[PDB]
Amino acid sequence: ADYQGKNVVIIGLGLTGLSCVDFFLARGVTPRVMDTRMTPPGLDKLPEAVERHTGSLNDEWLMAADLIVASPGIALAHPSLSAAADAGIEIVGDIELFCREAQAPIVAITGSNGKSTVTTLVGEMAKAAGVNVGVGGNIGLPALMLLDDECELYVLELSSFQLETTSSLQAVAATILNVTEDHMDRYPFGLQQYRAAKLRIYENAKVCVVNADDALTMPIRERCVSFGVNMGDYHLNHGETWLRVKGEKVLNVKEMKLSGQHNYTNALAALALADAAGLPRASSLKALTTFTGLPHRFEVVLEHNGVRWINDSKATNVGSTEAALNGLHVDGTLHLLLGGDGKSADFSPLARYLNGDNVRLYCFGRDGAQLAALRPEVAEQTETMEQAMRLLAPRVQPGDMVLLSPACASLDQFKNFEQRGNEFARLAKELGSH
Ligand SMILES: N#Cc1ccc(COc2ccc3cc(S(=O)(=O)N[C@H](CCC(=O)O)C(=O)O)ccc3c2)c(F)c1
Repeated sequence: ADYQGKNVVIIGLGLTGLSCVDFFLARGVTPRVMDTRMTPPGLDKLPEAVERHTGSLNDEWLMAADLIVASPGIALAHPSLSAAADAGIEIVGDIELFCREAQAPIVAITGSNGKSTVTTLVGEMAKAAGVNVGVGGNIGLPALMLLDDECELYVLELSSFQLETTSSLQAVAATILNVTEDHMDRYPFGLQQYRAAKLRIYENAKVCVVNADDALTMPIRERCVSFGVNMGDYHLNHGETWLRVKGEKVLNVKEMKLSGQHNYTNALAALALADAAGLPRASSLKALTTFTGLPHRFEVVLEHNGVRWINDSKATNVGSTEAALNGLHVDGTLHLLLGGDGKSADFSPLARYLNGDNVRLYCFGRDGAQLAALRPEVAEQTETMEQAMRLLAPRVQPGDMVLLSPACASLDQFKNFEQRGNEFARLAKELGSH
């Protein structure tokens, strides 16, 4: 692609928007930037020569554009964007721009749960092979900050929103890890529309990797490689669990630092991707044994006085909290923090994990009331996570677990789930010691 001379408008600042701004400038193009927020993140970092419009979308700017670059945070269904599309104005996102420039194979990963873990795992596999890899996308660095002629492989986490605006990805290996209800605030045609967005990832992919246990990850119409628990090209053989490929044992999971069936299927998906990308097995399997987990993803931030305080702030949907609760061992009482922006999710599937005598709920943020409703008898509701932590802290006994696994976005009260996890860890440290 060639952008010289074009009228380019970027919709949405934050970090993604900023990376787009730099992309265009380096290429001799001064874009304009708009954001529906009066004061968006990154504004103070915007180059002074860049024209900006905040507090709404500017239709004069949109309808004048040769190219619109939409942040994943704005819906293509927004009436102004819909209008520009109707006019035949080209709309892309940061990932589209990256793909048109990228000169190394791309491993592309999406899914409702596990995508950041799998993305990071594949990155560590490439690093163990001595491959110069750039890892990011919807996790870590925005994709455009990774772009480098010296890069030998790219491993990108791609959200459903990023995928909606991308058409030029031809991944060496692509996966949808799973599809569970999420982002319903952005998909008014429901779960299948959300699935359709993720299914785009397989288009022109050299190898597709599907979850044998989730039919929604499969292309609607060679086959795909698959992973799964009891079935799959990559599967588990099971007081001991092994990773297997076509019936052959490849790793006893006692060698991994991650635990739980969820993380073992993540290991399988990552190995399938690594394999398809042509990475050596030895180094891929080595990476599985060294990887410690991501911050905010079922992270023990404090284990003190017989109490484990776990930061699972990255659980921003129901399937993610289910993953934390399913098979969870707690010696005494589970003090479970739920809340924030539920994105119109149905929280009911959580109820079956919440029976019996040793569960307490502390529900906060926008949808705290809806979460308390799961089992009002063991539930407290507060406005903030800090209030819930101060409420629960005195009730904590040796043997208890305090788990932030909110099943919601943090965006009603926090900058992002990382700020939420960091605040929880701060409070855990204060409240979990005498
Ligand atoms: N123009 C314009 C914009 C752009 C962005 C925003 C607000 O930013 C948002 C909203 C929602 C949203 C959702 C996502 S996401 O769906 O990919 N990830 C969130 C992460 C939530 C969290 O960090 O807690 C999720 O999974 O719910 C990423 C960025 C996001 C940015 C505007 F107002 C106006």
